Formats: sequence, structure tokens, C-alpha cells
Amino acid sequence: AMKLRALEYSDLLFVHELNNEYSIMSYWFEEPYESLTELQHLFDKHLLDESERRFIVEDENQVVGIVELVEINYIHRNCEIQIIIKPEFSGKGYAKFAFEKAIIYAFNILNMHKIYLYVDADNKKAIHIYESQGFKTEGLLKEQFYTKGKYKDAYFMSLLKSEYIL
Amino acid sequence: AMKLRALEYSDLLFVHELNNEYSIMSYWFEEPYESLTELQHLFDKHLLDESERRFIVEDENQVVGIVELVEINYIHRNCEIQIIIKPEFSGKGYAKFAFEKAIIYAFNILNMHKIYLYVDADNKKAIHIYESQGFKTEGLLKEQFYTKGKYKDAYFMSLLKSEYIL
Amino acid sequence: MKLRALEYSDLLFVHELNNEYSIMSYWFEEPYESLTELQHLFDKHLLDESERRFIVEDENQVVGIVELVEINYIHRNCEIQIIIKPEFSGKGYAKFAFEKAIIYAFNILNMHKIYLYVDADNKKAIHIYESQGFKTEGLLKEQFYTKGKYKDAYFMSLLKSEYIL
Amino acid sequence: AMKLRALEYSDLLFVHELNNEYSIMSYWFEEPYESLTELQHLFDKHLLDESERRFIVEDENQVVGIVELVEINYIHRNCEIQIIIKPEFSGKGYAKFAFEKAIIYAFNILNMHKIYLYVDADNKKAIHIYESQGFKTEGLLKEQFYTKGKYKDAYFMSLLKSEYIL
Amino acid sequence: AMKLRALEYSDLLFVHELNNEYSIMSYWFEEPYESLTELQHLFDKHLLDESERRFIVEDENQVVGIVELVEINYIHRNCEIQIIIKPEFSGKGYAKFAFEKAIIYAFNILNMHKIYLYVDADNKKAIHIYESQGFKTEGLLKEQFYTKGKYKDAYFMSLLKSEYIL
Amino acid sequence: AMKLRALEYSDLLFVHELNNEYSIMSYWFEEPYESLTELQHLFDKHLLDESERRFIVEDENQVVGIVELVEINYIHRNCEIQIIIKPEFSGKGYAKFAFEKAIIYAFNILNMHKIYLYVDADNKKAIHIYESQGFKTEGLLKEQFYTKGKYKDAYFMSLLKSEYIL
Amino acid sequence: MKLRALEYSDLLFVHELNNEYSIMSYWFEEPYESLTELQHLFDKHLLDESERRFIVEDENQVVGIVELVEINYIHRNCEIQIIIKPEFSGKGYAKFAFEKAIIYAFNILNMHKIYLYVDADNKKAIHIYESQGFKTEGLLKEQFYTKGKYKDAYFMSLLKSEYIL
Amino acid sequence: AMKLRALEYSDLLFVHELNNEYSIMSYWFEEPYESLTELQHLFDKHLLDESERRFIVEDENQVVGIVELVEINYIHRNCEIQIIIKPEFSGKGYAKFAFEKAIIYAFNILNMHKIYLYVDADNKKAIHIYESQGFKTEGLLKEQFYTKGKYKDAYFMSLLKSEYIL
Amino acid sequence: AMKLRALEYSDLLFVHELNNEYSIMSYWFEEPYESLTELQHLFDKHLLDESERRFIVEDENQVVGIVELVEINYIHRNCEIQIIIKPEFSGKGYAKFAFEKAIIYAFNILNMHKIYLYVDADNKKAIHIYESQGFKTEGLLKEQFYTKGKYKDAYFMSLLKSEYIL
Amino acid sequence: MKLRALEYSDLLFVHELNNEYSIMSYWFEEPYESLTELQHLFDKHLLDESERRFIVEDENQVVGIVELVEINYIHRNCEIQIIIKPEFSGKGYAKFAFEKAIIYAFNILNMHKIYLYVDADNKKAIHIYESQGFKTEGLLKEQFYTKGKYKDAYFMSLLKSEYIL
Amino acid sequence: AMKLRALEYSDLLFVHELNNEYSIMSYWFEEPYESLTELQHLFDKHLLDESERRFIVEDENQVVGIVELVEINYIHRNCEIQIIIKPEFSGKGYAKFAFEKAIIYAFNILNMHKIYLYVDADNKKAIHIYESQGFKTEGLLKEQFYTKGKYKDAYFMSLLKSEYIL
Amino acid sequence: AMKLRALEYSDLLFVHELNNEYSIMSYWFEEPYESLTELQHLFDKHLLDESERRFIVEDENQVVGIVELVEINYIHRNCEIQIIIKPEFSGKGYAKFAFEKAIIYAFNILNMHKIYLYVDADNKKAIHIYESQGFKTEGLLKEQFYTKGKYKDAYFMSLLKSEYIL
Repeated sequence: AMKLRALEYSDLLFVHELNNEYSIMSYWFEEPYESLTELQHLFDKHLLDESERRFIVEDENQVVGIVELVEINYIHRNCEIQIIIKPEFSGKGYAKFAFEKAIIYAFNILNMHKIYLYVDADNKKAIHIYESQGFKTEGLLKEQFYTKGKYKDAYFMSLLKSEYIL
Repeated sequence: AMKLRALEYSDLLFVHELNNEYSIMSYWFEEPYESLTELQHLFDKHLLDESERRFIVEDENQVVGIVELVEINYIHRNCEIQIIIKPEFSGKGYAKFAFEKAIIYAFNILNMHKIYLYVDADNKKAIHIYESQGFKTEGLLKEQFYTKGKYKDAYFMSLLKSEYIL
Repeated sequence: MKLRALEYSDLLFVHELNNEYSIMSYWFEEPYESLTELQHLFDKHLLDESERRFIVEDENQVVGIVELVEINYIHRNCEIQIIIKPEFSGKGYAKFAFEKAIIYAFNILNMHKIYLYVDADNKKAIHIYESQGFKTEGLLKEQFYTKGKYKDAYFMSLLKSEYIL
Repeated sequence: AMKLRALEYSDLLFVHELNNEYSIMSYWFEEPYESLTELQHLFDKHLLDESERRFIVEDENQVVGIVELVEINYIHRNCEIQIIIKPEFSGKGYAKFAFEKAIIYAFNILNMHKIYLYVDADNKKAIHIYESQGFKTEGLLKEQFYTKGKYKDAYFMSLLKSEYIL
Repeated sequence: AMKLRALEYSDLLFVHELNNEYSIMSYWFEEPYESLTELQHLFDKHLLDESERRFIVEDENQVVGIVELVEINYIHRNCEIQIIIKPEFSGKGYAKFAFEKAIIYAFNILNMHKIYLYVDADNKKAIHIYESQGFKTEGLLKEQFYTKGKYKDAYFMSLLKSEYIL
Repeated sequence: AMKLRALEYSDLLFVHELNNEYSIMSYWFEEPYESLTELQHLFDKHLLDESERRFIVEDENQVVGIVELVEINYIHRNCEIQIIIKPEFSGKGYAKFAFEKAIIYAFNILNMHKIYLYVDADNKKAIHIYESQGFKTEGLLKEQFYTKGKYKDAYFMSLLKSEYIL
Repeated sequence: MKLRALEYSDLLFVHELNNEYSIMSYWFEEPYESLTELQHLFDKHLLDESERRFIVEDENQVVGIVELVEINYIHRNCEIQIIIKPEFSGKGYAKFAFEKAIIYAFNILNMHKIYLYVDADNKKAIHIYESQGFKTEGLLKEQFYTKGKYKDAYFMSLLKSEYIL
Repeated sequence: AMKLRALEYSDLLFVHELNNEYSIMSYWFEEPYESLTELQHLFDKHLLDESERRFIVEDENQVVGIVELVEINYIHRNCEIQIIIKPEFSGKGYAKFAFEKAIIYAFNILNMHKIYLYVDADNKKAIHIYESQGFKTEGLLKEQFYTKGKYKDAYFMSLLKSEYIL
Repeated sequence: AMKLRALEYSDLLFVHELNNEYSIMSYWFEEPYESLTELQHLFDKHLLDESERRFIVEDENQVVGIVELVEINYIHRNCEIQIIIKPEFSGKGYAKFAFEKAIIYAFNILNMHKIYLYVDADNKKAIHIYESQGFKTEGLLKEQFYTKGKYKDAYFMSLLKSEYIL
Repeated sequence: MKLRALEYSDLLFVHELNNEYSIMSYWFEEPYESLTELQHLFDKHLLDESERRFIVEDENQVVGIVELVEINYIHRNCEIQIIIKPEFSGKGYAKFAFEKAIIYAFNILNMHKIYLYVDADNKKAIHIYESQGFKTEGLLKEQFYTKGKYKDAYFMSLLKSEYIL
Repeated sequence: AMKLRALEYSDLLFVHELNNEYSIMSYWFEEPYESLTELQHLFDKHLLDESERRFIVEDENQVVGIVELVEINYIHRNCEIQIIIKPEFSGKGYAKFAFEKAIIYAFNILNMHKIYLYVDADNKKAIHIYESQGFKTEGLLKEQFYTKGKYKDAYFMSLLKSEYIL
Repeated sequence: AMKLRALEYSDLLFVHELNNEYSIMSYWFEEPYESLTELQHLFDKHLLDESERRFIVEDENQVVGIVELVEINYIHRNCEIQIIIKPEFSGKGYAKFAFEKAIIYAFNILNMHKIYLYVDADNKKAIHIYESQGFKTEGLLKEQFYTKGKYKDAYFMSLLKSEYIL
């Protein structure tokens, strides 16, 4: 029995071990450097930030990953989605379940009108999952990011509520 | 021997488990996202806020739910009432007792002149419980709240103090 | 005419408007507020996104105030309030202000519904609201208290769907 | 041609001259020592205090006095009333009209159920004025205050809204 | 061996269980709602408030109740007295002992000139104890308070030092 | 005879008049509501924010508009560019020259690797101006913004430093 | 004449009075205090109820200062201090100020005793105090230090009972 | 082997037990009310106050009392001395030793020119102990303090440094 | 299996033992005085300072050293590198690995254009290790630092990113 | 002429100097700084002892700025920076300012070495520095970035020993 | 016709012009760099500092200099004395009279037991002036100060109150 | 194996027991009064004070004493030295070792030009050790200090780096 659960201070430990993994942050276009103190400080800082919602993906036993609906805009009604499953629990389908849960949350609870995301052009697995869920590649930002010593392009993908209610 | 009690900082745990349940908060038209840190922050924030009176409902042994009096207006002499009972204790009559005690408190302690509440038009159970306590439907708010991906209609039920002493 | 963002420099006018016993009765508001309290609340809710307070002005001077309050960004609803100075009454300012406010609420704030509370005895305001499409969705008996009497309130509202027709 | 207004910071000057007159403050049982700095500090400190409401009484041309509804209790619905007309405007009936308007404010706007006040027993003028407005003596506190070198007694007068509507 | 002992933070627990009892607060004209956090906040707030003195009545073993000399005025030399004995330890004479101790403290230590109190007109037991100690009913405030859904009158009683030194 | 300058507090007045024009802010997808107090607060809050750089565009005699390099990322080396020329100075080519100088600043001084921007799809004038400067459309975000009563689409245009040096 | 509540605007005068080597010697005080320090202490003790600082003024301008200090509300005693500008000396201002201060201390502050320290060599001040009923209750030898010498101090005092006779 | 020590935060406990005793504080003309929280607050408040030097008196095993040098004036070179010894250790000569050590500290460390103290005219024991140490009566303060419901007279005893070196 | 990690608050202990060693800090031209409290204060101070990237070097079991990237300039795209390895782990090749990982991080994560370092002209070991990694001597700073009572000369070694990709 | 302590009132000039694209290029600095940011940094580093910022002025008005920065009090070194307004170029102000700054650094701050970074292409500045005794101790290739190009930098320096000869 | 006065904020301007003259500050061994902002900050910071006393020396018409009694130790009763007469008022004897008045203040008002001062060994004028007032050299600190390019020596002169009363 | 080690908060305990010993502080001209709370407050206050450096002298086992390089001046390049060895560990030569270590630190690390100290004229042992290390009596401050009821003279001694490098 899996579930997405509001991120907690106590969970930051896991997230820390998740945010300092080069392999993971590279695909996320992030940096693999974030002291636990910095993570706790940002958690306290954005505690009441209504432009964010950070969920923890947990199965029947342990926490397996994290999802995040960030940059939530309540005028344009859109937000960015981003998932990170621990490499140890990869392949179990956690990513797809958590992605579906997050889309449902954004469309049926936050009353969003459009979800979007940034993915690496070479990361065909994530693009495959997204296109399976409904996201369409709306843009190719060439050399938009810089990771592993290379300027990487990125697909700006997105999914409209009108295309999900159908 | 059921009773109402003042919401304490230690009870937040229970309240947290209550505020992060999709099904429970759907009836309140509320969002089921709220970290324990956020709940504690809001508790310490409204500690002295006299416009609220949050209660814990507890039977002889455990805590079962939470009844709250909010938007307490001391000029117009009215306030909104909101009751929740943990689903695992449903059907045991705790909701009726909690609502009775809350009405008694609002009318005979806060010297309120009127009580009101918002209920989902489809929630026939809660509607019946409120009617049995004297509340009358004063208006139908169409598409007033957005939950489970749909704009739900809401009855604005209310009970005057004069209607209550009869 | 035009609606404008409420400015600190305007509070004076608002002050003169918020301490009038006749004007604030239609709002069910208490007609007491020092300029210092008004300035303190202005600074307090400067970044409060649940509020949008507008000044209504004509060719020359300021004539009134509008306010989109209790803006809920999940349910997509908000209360609207309008007050035109009595010295400018009957000139049609209230209707223009209400129209501009509805346009701002629906086409800029992306709202799904606009509601308001009006005194049951205030026939002129009820007619103005109905002419703009607002439909009474309830009657709150003895909801407010002003001039020593418990006044009932019509909860009027307008859906964005009923507005694009 | 005499109204009540909200007390403003700019008015404190006037009020200052009143709070330092021994003859005036004695009737209030107060101390005639209050620097303008202390007065401004108190004004700023009780700016948002809802248990108070200090009105300025002004005639057709100038400011003439101050009324005040203090200790406003929103549970028992009782407020104390105080009044001071500058000695130079005595005999023009300002006290009567200002007290009447303050009663009307306390009852018809603040929705209070009872107004009360303390009046020096030797001040028969104020007692007569209050009785004309419908106040009835409910007690005599003896040696309750100390001023002008002696423990002075005060009548606790009050008026119910029911007695006023008649 | 009984004694009144300066209220301590550690004692607040008891006081909390004492201040949330409807039966007790009703006669005290208070409200039976005060979270332990609110109580601790008010204790810290009024730690240096020289207008108060809150004693705990304790017998040879457990704490039995509380006394309070509040609204202490050092110009008029008067203060309000209020006692609350737990219903479990009622009838043991604790109230009379603590009342005598508090009067002695106010008159011989704080150098007060007059003690006073508010009691319910229907609470003949408290009035009996007070009149036994020396207090005389100086006023009847009609409908001064609101509790248990009714506007209750109250005796303003008081005792002068001149009537106690004799 | 047209230059860029650093945005100053004294200039906010001008900027204020721009941030409250619905017609101007619509193209930016912004809200035309920003009190001068809020604008000054934001200016002071982002004073030392290195992710921003707000330039004032002025001609030979007066101030005519504002350019801005925002979201300056010093890892991926990409910055968003925004421009507003007051409507009364339209048709004099100010937008072209100011945008050119801003490109030169972003590349030759901030050492940025790519500049990007969002432009309403219905605003063919801005698209033509940007294309003249070397920008190429990289994506079409559909129903990404909400203004003038509709979910409007925006082109994500951008320019690489390599394409610019040519 | 009149005593008045000390006001911030008066500190200038007080400053000119607190930096005079001759005046502050009768008080056993150091004649050094910047206007900034005086204003800071004014703001500090604004709400200090153990202090009551009065300005003494005649028909026209300010002439001196009085101070009821160390007010203990349990023992009902307080120290009194009086300083009249030398340019107004011999005009009888000190006696009026002392009288008004005693009246304020007994009939407004409900005090039981008023004490003061006076230099043993200051005969004029001792006579003024005795004329007002103050009786020497002790001699503090080498209590204070001024003008390079350890001066003794008479601790004079007056009971409210001895004042109502 | 008795000794004096600097008052520490941990000793406050003892001091608390000492400051809440009616009999002990009556000699000091002090009030026997002081919560431990208030004592700790005053300790942290005067931590750096150089006008005080509070000491703990301790014999070979336990703490027995407290001697204090207050109102230390560095211009006039004087200070008040106040000694207390727990009654259960009375008659054991601890007071004489503590007073000797305090005088030694005041004269030979703080370079004081004079020491003084207030004693109750009826307290013949303390008067004798002070006289045996060199203090002389310089004045009789009638009705200077109020304790046990009576205005007590006080001797102002003092000792000059010149009288002490003989 | 050696690795680099983000410096954490718990590691400061080790770092403290490292920063108070005369021999170790002499090579860095640093002073070997720094209380643990001071180190923790500096850590909490620069927690969000993006101009620094302090790393812990750890082998399969224990922590062995610390490599740091400081003075990170995002306009000129350069930063200083500073490596330390505990002497008890010297000669085990940890320094080479740490320097390689630090260069990789600086060039392939922070998108740096150049790395530089200050080394003692007499420290032939560190000079050789830096040369083997591609650094070249760009200048000799005579008497630039003062350690062990002598003004030492320092080589300013550096490595360009272009020289690194070959 | 004279060097003077930088004063808040001077920031205006400094502002006009710090937002010039041509001047700040010789410094490798970004030519962007609002007067508010400059005042905030002035207040921030008011007591920063690692900084000594001087105004260079002639008979009449201000003409430039000097700055002894990164002052290390253990190694006894510090960087020096000099900027003269272009409108006063060629008048010899830079040389006088540099001389006075070296004198201040060695004879007042007790420094052991004064270093600086200069653009390899800036021949005039290099000659001015060498005339004052500064000797190139290194060449930092592609150290700075300005006007779209990575510029190399000569790290010139002068020891106090080489200065007393 | 020359007196000492308390240093005022308005005087700082004058003092500023003094604290930036190399020739004047050299004798004090101070640095001639102090912005008016820093001077005002220090004045406000040491406003209540009792270890200082900065006097302004003024003649019959204008301000001419500054004296200062610093490092006032109230245990050892020693204070350092410093003086500066503006160079334009040299030769008029102001230094002598101001120093004399400062000595009188330190001894007869501050009850100090000894005054001390540091004077550059090359400044024979100041040494002569101090000797005329009764100061005697107690030591020669060699290379104790650094100014004008050299480690300068200073005489530590001082005067005892006993030597002064003679 | 002895060593000087940067003072730590945890060490304050020892230092406390060291700073309240009359025998020790007397020779140090200090006062034997410093609550542990005051010591901790001063430690936190001067944590970043670069004008100080407080070392703890510890042998192979326990902490034996403390050294302190205070009043460090980086313009004049001089500082005061002061050592305190516990009387229990006296005679073991700890003082000489720690003094040599501190002189080496001041001259070779802090790059000082001159160390100095104040010693009692009658304390021939400390003067002997100092003169053995190199310090020369540069001044005799007569009655500069006050301890044990007597005005004590003090040798101002000092040692130049030029006299130590030889």
C-alpha cells in the first residue's frame, strides 16, 4: 500500500541522503551539495510557502521517494512537477504511482489548469513515463542547463487539465 | 462519558492525523495537506486569537474527534461551527453529542446570537444531524467549494438562539 | 473614470469614509477607525494576497472604494464590497465601479464566483447587483447588527459562467 | 451641532492638557501626571485594543471634550463610560449630548447589554446628568478611591439596554 | 499544616485542570477554556506584574487550591480577592484558611486599605463565608455577568482595613 | 542618444505608473495592481538580490522605459529578459536599442551563456523585435498564462552567446 | 506659578541645569550629562512609576525642577529633590515648589513619609525644609563626595501625620 | 571552615527558599513573595550590574545563608550591606563571620570609603552584632518600613573605613 | 572507495581537531587557533554563502581530510582550491583523489573557467601533486604570508578549464 | 590635494563613478550599483577594519577614490585600488593618490606588502605602478572577464623594504 | 574665559575634523581615519559608558579643543587623560588651563586616586605642560606605538591626588 | 606532554574555579567575583574578538592553568600577556613552559613586535620568571592598583621581538 504524504521535518534525513546524490541531482539539473542544516533551514523558511507542496512517496514499509509540486501559481493555475525515487527502489513502479497521485492532487485539489516539467533530452525513460501519463513536449530549451561538464538541452513538457479530464 | 476539552499542543498529533486525511477534510471542503510543523505554527499563532475556540472531543478513554467554533464575531454575535469525528468511531453517536455541546457552549458561554455552518448538499447524514439539532437551511451556495475535482454546492445552515431556547 | 490600486496617500479619504455612520451601515461595519489604525492595517495587509482594495475616481477627484476580499484561490471565490461617497450618489459611480470590479475578479484573478452580503432592506443596492447578474442564493436572517437592530442579509452571487453569457 | 469622532494622534495635545489638570482628573480618580510622550506611547500601544473606544466630543467650531467606552467585555457585554468636558465649555450642555451619543453608540453599534460607570459621591452634578440619561445607582464603594488627600467614595451607576429602549 | 505559597510555573498544571472546569469557572464568571500553553504564556507575561499576586493553597500533602490578589492599586490601596478550591478538597475548611491568609497578606504586607470581590448573588455559600470574614455587600450589579446562558447579578462586596484592625 | 542605467528608488514613481497599467502588464502576464508602498518594499527587499538587474531606459532628455535581467542563474548561465517602453514613446525604436544594450550587458558583463524570454503569442511586434536581435523560438507554452479573460499561450524565445558572437 | 509634568521638550532646560557645577553640588550629583544621555534616560524611565519629575514655572518661563524619586509603594515613602535656577534665587520659588511637591506626595501618591538628604553646611536649605516641617532624623558623616571633600548629610524627613496637624 | 562565594544560578533554589519565608524577609523589611522564575529573571537581569555583589555563605558542608552588598556607589564610595542566615543555623556564629568577610571585601576589594545598613530598632541581636563589628548608629528612621502590619522604626548604622583600620 | 561529501555540522568536531593543529594549518598559511564555538558560528554564518563549497574527504571507513572551494566568483568564473589530509593518513594517495574530485566538481558542476591555489614555495610535495593534475605556476608571491616566524614565498598555481579537457 | 576618509555624503560621487562602464572595466568590476545598495554597503562595512576607502580631492572638488582592501593584519599585506574620474585624466591625480595611499599603507597601517591586479593591456597604469616601485610578480591569464573578453592580469606588488630604499 | 563642557552630538562635526588630521592623531598614536558616521556611531555606543568622560574645551567665543578622561577604573581609581587643542589656537595657553580643569574634575568630582597618560617621547612640549601640572614620568615604553613610519616610544606620566593636594 | 590549547566553553568550569580564588586574582590585580553565568556570557561576547586569545595550559592529563594574549593591537603590533597556574599544580614548571609557548605564538604567529605585562612590585617570583624569559622593567606605576586593602605599585615589563630573535 503506497501513498504520498506531506513532507515532514523528520523525513528531511532521507531527503538529505537523496539531495546529495550526484547521480540523482544530475538528471534533476540540481547540484549534489546541500548540508542537512541548509535543508532544515529551507524547510523552516518555506513552511508557509503556498507556492509549494512537497510529498514523500512511501510504500507499505519504508519511504521510497519524494514528489514536489512547486512554483504553484494561482492566477495562471499552473505548477511544476518533479519526482525523485531512490535508485535502490527503482523499477518497482513507484514513480508512475506517485506521478499519477501528484497529477490528481494538482488538478482535483489545487484546482490547477496545467502541469509542466523540465526533463533532460537524453533521459528517454523519464520522457517515456511522462508521455505515458499525458505530457506533451511543448518546448526544447537548447543548452538550458549545465551538468556533468556539459550544456544539456531540456524538454519543457506539460499536461492540461482538459487533456486529462478526457 | 463523552466530553469536550480545550485543544492542547499535545493533541496536535491526533489533529495532524485528522487534517492529512483526504476523505475527512473533503467534507470540510479543506485541503488534506498540513505538516505537523505547520499545524504547531498555526496553533502557536492563534493561541490568543479570541475569534476561535477549538475543542477536542474525547470519550471515556480515547480522543475521537474535534469540534471548532471559528469566525466568532462579537458585534453581530455569530460564529461558524465545524465538527469532525474520526471515521473509525463513526455511527457511535459522538457527532450528535459534540454538536450539542458546541451549541451549548456557543449560546451559553460566548453569548452568541446565532450559529451557522456550511455543509455539502450531498452530505445527507450531516444535514440530518444538523436539522435534528434545530438548524434550518437559509441558502444554497452553488459551486461554492471545489473538492475531488468538482465544484460542490453547499447549504448554509443556521440556528438562532431564540429558536434554540424553545 | 477608473479603478486604481489603493495607496497610502489615499487613506485620508478612506478614513473620512470609514468613520461615517450612514455609509458603513450598508456594510454592517462599525464607523470607528483612527487614521493611525487604518495606516497600520494598510501596512499590515500590504502583501496580503487575499485582499484587493481599489480607489474609484472620476475625471477629477476620488469618489469611492471597492474591495475584493476573502479571496480563496482554491475554491476560486471572493467577496466584493463597494462604497461610493454620498455626495456623489445617484451619479452612476456605483454601477461602473461594480462592473470594473467584476471584470477584474473574473478576467485577472481568474475567479469562479463572486459573492456579497447586502441588507435585505437596501432595495437600490439589490437592484444594482441584480442588473449586473447577481442572483440571491440565500437569506441570512438576523445575520448582522446595526443601528440597534438585527438586520437580515441577502447573500447574492454571480458565477463566471453566468457572466460570459 | 455637536458630534463624537474617533480619537486621533493629532488630538492628543488637547487630551494632554486635560490629563494634567488636577481638578479634572480628581473626578476620574486618576493622577494628573502624564507626559505627552507617555500619552502618545499609550495611544500607540492600545491602537488595536478592542476593549477601548475613545471619542472626541466637538461642537460646531472646535474640540470641546472627550468621551470613552473602556473595559468593553464582549462576553458579559458591559462597558464602562467616562466623560470630560473642558472647564471652559461648562454649562453649555455638552456633557448631556455627548453622553447621550455615547450611550447610543454603546448600545446600537457595539451591541452592549449594560453600561456602567464610577462617579465621585461628592459630584452631584455628574450624578444628576447620568440619572437624567437613565442610570440607576447599583452600589456605593466607600473609600474605594484616594484623591485630594482623602479616601473618597464612589457610586457605581449603570444602565441596561432594556431600560434604555423603553 | 496548610500554607499559601507563591504560584510557580510547575504548579500551572494543577491550575490548568482548575481553570478548565465549567463548574468552577461558572461561579467565577470566567470561561472554562484556557490551553496550558495560554496559561504558561500569561504566567510569563505577568511574571513581573506588580498588580497581581497568585498564591497556591496547599495542605500538609497536596495542593488544594489557589488564591489571587489581583488588580492591586497602590494609589487607592485596594485589590480584588478571589479563591478557587478544587471540588475534591471542598468542605475541609481550606477556603476559610486561605481567605484569612490572603486578607492578612493584603492588609499587613501589601499595606492595602480595602479589599473587594465579586460574587454571584445566588451563591449563598461564598457570600456566607465572606460575611463571616467581614465583607459587606456594597453593591448589587444587576445582569453584570453572563454564564450558563443567563445574565447573572453579582454582589460587589468589600472589607476595609479599619473594620479588620478592630 | 539612449542609454541604460541602474534602477533607483527615486525612479520607482515612474515604474509605479507602469506596473498599474493593465494594457502594459498584460503582455508581461503580470497583475496591474501594485501600490507604491509594495513596490518600494520589493525594491528594498531585492536590493542585494544578485539574481536580478533592473535597468532604466532613458533617452536624451527623459526616462522612457525599463529593461530587466531577472532569474540570473550563475550555474546554468541563463537569464530572463523583460522590457517595457511607455506607450507614449512608441514607434521611436527605443525597444530595439534598449534590448540590444541589455543583450550586450547580459553577455559581455554578466558572462551569461544564454538569454531567454516569454512573449505572448498574439504580440507579433515583440516577436519581430526579438527575432531581429537574433532570438529563436524554442517552444510554445499553450494556456500557460491567464490574462484578459483567457488562458493565453506564450512563445519561449532565447538566444545563445555563440549565435550572438557570429 | 505651577508644577508641571516633565516633558521631553523641557530637557534642554534640564540639561542646562544638570551640567552646572554649582547647582548639582547641593544635590551631591556629578555635573556631566549630554543632552543625548538625558533624552535616553527620559525615554528609559518614561513609564517608571518610582519617579515623578516636575518642572517648576512661574508666570512666564521655567524656573526649576522637582523630583519625587525612589517611591516605594509598600513602605509609602519617597525621596524629594528640589533645584531652582540660581538666576531665580531668593525669589521664593524653592518654598512654593517644595510645598506643591509635598502636597502631591501626600494627597495624590498617598505617601506615609517624605525624606531627603541635605548638605550639613547648607543652612538655607535646612531652614527651608524645617519651616516646612521636616525634622532631622540622622547625620550621615562623610556620606557624599563633592568639590574634593567628603560632605556629611542630614537625613531630614516629614511624616504625613505631622503634616495634617 | 566557613567561606563566602559568588552567588550562582544554581544557588537560586536555596535563595528562593530564603526569599519566600515571612519571618526571614521581615527583618530585611522585604516582601516574602518571589517565584523562582522571577528570581532567575532578576539574576539574569543584574548579572553584569556592577552596583551589586551578592554572596553565598557556606560552611564546610552546606550553604547556610547569603550576604549582599548593594547600592554600591563608586563616586561617594559607599554601599549597603545585608546579611541573612537560615534560622535553622542560627546561634552558630555564622552571621558574625559573614559580616566580617563582607566588610573585608567591601573595604579591601571595592575600595569603599563607608558601609551602611538599615536595621529594625527592635532587632537587638543584629544591632549588637553590627556594633561589635564597628558600626555606629547615625540616625533613627521612624516609620520608615512597613512590616507585619506595623510601621517599624529603623536604625541607619554605618562604619567608616578610617574607623575600621584602627 | 574514497569519496567527497558536503561538510556537515556534525563533522566540525573533526574539522576542529584539524584547524587547531599548528603543522597542518602552517601549510595553509592559516592560524591554528579556533574554538569549536567559533567554528560552529562560522559554519552557521556561511551556511547559505554560495561563494564557498566545503567538502569532507572520507574513505570507506573514516574521515581523512577536507577539501574546500572558496572565493567562488561567478562573473570571472574562478575559485580558490584548498586541500588538507590528516597527517596520520599521509602518503596513502588521498590528496590526489581529493584534488581530482574537487577539480571535477569545480569545472563540471559550478561551470568554472579557472581554478587557482596558493602553495608554499618550499612545499615541493604539494607542488608536485598540483602539477601532476595540470596546474601551472603563474606567479611567485614573495613574502606574501607569515608563518613560523618567517615571511614565506608562495606560488600562485592555476589550471584553466581549456587546459583540463585535453 | 588630499586624501580623505570616505563619507556617506560622498557616495553620490562614488555612485556616479561606480556605474560608468569605462571606468569600472579597468577594475574588472561590474558597472551596476544603485545608490541604495552603495549606502547599504557603506553602513555594512562602516566598522570593517579590512577596508580603508579614501576620497581623492584637489584644491576644489572631489576627483577620485582610493581603496586599501583585503587588509590582512597577520601577513601584513593589502590590495590597493585607484580610480580617477576621466574628466580629470592626465592631470597627475592618479600618481599623487597612489603615493599617498602607499604612504598610508606602510607608515600608518604598518603593512609589509602592497599588491594589486592590473589589466595586461593597460600600459599607462602599469607604467604608473612601476614608477612607484611596484614589480610584476606574476601573470594571471584569463583571470578576469570584461567587455565580453577574458583579460589577463598582472599581479604587481611592492614590499615595504623595497620602499624605504 | 575658558571652560570645559560635556561633549554633545552636535559637536561631533568639530571633533570629526580633529580625528582626521594625521598631525594631530599621531601624537595620540591614533589613526587619522574616522568617518563622521563611525564617530556618531561610537558616540551613541558609549553614551552610557561610565568609563569615559569627553569634555569640549571652549573659550569666550568658540570651541577650541577637546579633553577626555577615559579608562576610568572605579576599583583602582585611575583614569587616563587626553587633550587636543586645534592647531589654529596654539600658543594661547588653552592646553594648560584645560588640562588643569580636567585634573580638578578627575580628582574633586570623580574621586579618582591617580591620573595617567601616554605622551610621545619626541613631544617635549606636552611633557613640559604635564610636568608643570605636577605629572612625573613613571616609565618609558619603547617601540610601544607605531606612527609616521616608525615604532615610537612613549613616556607614561601620571599624578597622584596626594601629590596634587600639596 | 604539555600544550596550550584554545580556550573552550567546556573549559570555563576550570577557569571559573580559577577566577574566584582571592589568592590568585589578588596578584592578577583582578577581583575574585565572577559567576559562571557571567563568565559564559563574556566568552560568548568575545568569541569573535580578534584582540584576544585565551589558551589553556594542560599537561599529559589534566588542565593545569591558563594563558592569555589580550589587548592585541595590529597597528602597533603589541599585546599583553598574562598567565595563571592553579596553586595545586604550582612549582612543576608549567608557568615557564606556557610563557615560552605564548611568546612564541605572539612573535611567530600573530607577528607581534612587542609583548608586555603588568606585575606586582612585591611579587618577586613572577618578575624573576619574566626577567629570565627576557622582559625588562620598563615602568614603575606607583599605586596603580588596589588590592587586599592596599594601593599596590606595579612593574610594567615588556619584551621586544628584536630582543628575542637574538
